[PDB]
Amino acid sequence: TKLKAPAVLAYSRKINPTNALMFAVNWSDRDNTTAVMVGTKTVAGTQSVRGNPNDADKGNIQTVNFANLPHNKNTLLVKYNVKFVGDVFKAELGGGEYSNTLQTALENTDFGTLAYRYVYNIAAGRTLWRNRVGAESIETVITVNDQTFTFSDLLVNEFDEDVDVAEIADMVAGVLSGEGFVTLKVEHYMLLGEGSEVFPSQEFVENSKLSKQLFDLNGQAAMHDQKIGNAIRTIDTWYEDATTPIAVEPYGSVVRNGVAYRAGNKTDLFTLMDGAVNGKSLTEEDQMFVTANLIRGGVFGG
Amino acid sequence: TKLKAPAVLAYSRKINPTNALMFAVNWSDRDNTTAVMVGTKTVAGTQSVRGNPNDADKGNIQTVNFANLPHNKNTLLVKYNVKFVGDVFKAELGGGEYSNTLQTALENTDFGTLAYRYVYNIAAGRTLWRNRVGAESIETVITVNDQTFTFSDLLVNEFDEDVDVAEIADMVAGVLSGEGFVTLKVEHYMLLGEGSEVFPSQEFVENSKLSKQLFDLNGQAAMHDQKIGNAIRTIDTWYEDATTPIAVEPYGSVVRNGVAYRAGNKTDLFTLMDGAVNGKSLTEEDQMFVTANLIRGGVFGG
DNA sequence: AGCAATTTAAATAGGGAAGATAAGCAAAGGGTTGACGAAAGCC
DNA sequence: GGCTTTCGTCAACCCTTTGCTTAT
Repeated sequence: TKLKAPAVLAYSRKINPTNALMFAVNWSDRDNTTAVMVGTKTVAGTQSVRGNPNDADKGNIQTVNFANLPHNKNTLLVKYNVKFVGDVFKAELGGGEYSNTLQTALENTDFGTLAYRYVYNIAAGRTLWRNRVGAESIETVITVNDQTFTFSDLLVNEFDEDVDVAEIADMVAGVLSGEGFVTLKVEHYMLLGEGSEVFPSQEFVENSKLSKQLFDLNGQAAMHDQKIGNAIRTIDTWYEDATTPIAVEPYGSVVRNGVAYRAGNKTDLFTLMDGAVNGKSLTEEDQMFVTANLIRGGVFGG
Repeated sequence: TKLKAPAVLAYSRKINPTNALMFAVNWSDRDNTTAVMVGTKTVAGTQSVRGNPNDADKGNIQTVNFANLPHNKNTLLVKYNVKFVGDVFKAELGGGEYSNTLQTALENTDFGTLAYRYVYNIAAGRTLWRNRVGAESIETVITVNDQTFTFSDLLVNEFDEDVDVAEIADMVAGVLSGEGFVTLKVEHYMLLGEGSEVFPSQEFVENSKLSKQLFDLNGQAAMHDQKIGNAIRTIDTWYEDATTPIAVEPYGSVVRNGVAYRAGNKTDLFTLMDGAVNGKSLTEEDQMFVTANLIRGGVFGG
């Protein structure tokens, strides 16, 4: 009794977004996709840090990788492909009598609600992040298996009920609960303005000669595959005292806020996984969380 | 109590101006816009260092970038779009406790007066800097949400009463004290003269083959987006011995003056924000300073 | 069908912001390489 | 009378993890 985790238990990605490519179009003609480019401005500023107050009367010179829309183009086009591969409960590391019993304990999970909020975040354009502020109207074109879907007025933090998101959901939930793959060809149009600053994912640079280093693909401004995939899995409204959706993590970690919303109150992924393999009746909002971390992937052993 | 600021606390800018362009028009016909082309002249000057009195018997040859009005056009047109986005009190980095008991510490702040001085600095033409001097009349055309506004004779230093910079500020203080965005599409007509010198923002150069590199956008003369945004925030008239408006900075620093007005005498932002969070009754003229800094953004941690 | 002039000077200064993190697993094999000396069939 | 094969005897660790100079 008391079935424990395998020492090496890990799961693969079942949501596989590509790197987003940032293009400039207009709101009328969306086919002449001018590619925005990361430029390098060197910016004079002020030294305002919380510790040093005697360094206040000095400037700081920080060269910054910047990405702006061209002044003749008023719409940012964010183009990426999201790949919803199947075989969620199968582990790429470990799994004997644990992954196979987690399969039989996560069999009756609401995958329709799980894959709905997975493609709602795609449809409502949560993957844009800072590209959403100041946008007049965000238009999202999704081209999955020669079917084009268009979304304009979707409120992001409230997962509302519309027909078209529930129609990409029933072809993704069939894969996530089954076997195969479904790829969505996402195209995000937002009317920011002429010359408005677009916001790619900044890169980690250790030493650097640049204060900002923006992600580039052949010099064109781009977003990380992990930044796009972060907002797609921002479906967790099932944590304790839930107000806003958070990204599914094994500890519900929001490191940008510095607070873990799933750790220390017996509601984290590992405790519910142990209860599921040991025989605890998982709640549906917790069963969805456990099978949503298996779609996120990660190492769940140790 | 003494709830400390988080190590990673940061707000984003809620004033997002595009990098300004520079066009050349006439005062009567304001629609035949040409592009102010940044040229490259080579001066022959004097070596006039404070030291080296043994010099200035030799020459000084430097090549600089110059942008001048065409001699058939007597009016410089400076075009940019200011984006006043909302959700000011929500921090991109950090959040919870310190940010949330500062959002509910800055809630009776006079947001009308803040947005009053914010759009009066886009109406008095303070975003033009050295393009202001020598102008006969600086006429500003601000078009927001399909109603244009014209301003021609506003005093730049005195925030005086005007009924049409207050109607714009009503659309801005309904955004800055809430959620959403608004976009002022600003045009700046100044009757400088025929063939006069316009003054774009100068780019920082490290290699420095040139001695003065003006900012260019595909050859067009241009001002930096952080330079236009620097003069929008020049609203701080509530420090010790206030004479002229400076930009709101966390220390009240003017790097071109070498002094910091708010730093040191217990009125800079960090020792005002900490007092507002901890429970000190903030004055109105310092509450607007703190939320003007939150509109400006920056790191406010550690 | 070669000829293209010389000197002279190339800017002084001020700024290059810090705060966070940098995973935990589990594996890492043995198989030959023995010389001296003493039973024990064997020329 | 050696002599040449094969079996029988006798054991027991503590390890360390790049420069040596460096061109007529």
